[PDB]
Amino acid sequence: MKMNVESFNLDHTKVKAPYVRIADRKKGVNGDLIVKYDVRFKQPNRDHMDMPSLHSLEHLVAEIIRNHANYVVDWSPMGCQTGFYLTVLNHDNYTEILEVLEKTMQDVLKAKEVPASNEKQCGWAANHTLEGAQNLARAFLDKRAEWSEVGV
Amino acid sequence: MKMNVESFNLDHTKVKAPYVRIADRKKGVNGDLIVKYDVRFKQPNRDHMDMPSLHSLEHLVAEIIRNHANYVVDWSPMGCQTGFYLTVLNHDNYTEILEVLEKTMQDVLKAKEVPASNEKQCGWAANHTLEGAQNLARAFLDKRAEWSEVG
Ligand code: MET
Ligand code: MET
Ligand SMILES: [Zn+2]
Ligand SMILES: [Zn+2]
Repeated sequence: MKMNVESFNLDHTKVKAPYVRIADRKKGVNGDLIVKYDVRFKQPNRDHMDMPSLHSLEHLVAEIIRNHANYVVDWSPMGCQTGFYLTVLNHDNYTEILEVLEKTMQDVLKAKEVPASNEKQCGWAANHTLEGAQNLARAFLDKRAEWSEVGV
Repeated sequence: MKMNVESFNLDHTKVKAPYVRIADRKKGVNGDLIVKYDVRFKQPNRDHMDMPSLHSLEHLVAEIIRNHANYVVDWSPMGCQTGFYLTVLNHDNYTEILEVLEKTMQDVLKAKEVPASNEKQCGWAANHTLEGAQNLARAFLDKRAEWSEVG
């Protein structure tokens, strides 16, 4: 059957994390294209990101990717804690997305702090960690070569 | 200082959960609209949702809401665990959003299982709870008359 939600149609047991998958392409009535990418850090049901590191990598990448790209719509963590969804508008070169992510992960490692990590600009300012975030980004980076190998 | 990220520009110490807030807008070069809504379940830095309940609510609303619309681009949980982001395409009607969210939450209470809570369709299948999700859905619903008052 075809599920209502795109990711419910992905066989999680066959993908090989880490990877960047074209999860969805929507073209608006006016022709504008919206593309969604499943950037998986951990292997489904085999591992996951602890919330403090996940939460910080969200602030860091959300803020930084937008320095390297003018077409980012959103960067949101998955509830399953194994990855993030990246949404872009009017951009459709898979390779350029990997380079943008690459440049972005590199700047995460050179970070000296986690952006807007206080009670004025965050709903849980306490739950943060730059080290964990950076640990996640380095690990993701170390397998850059495998990014386009989704596995299924 | 204005951050690249729009929610970083929201003064979290002046909002009052629960609430549904028009958080962002973007328009393609061809005219297509994208509106993102900040739907806050918990008071910032004063409370938060536990992951299993949040995870289950992600699944439930994500499937249930698209049974009621056909313009939903995405239903995503926030890293801070206090709310979700609702993204829509070519739909600019705040009132309808509240009603759809009202209908969605009601169906969530009639749900018998968290959909797709298995290892083939979920990245952490064991981390779920239907009841937990239904408890967040009931609370959110009880305070319905407040949804439009963000400040
Ligand atoms: C709280 S970090 C910002 C997350 C949001 N989904 C965005 O990319 O704008
Ligand atoms: C894991 S439920 C799917 C969530 C995703 N943000 C969507 O709206 O499709
Ligand atoms: Zn935050
Ligand atoms: Zn899941």
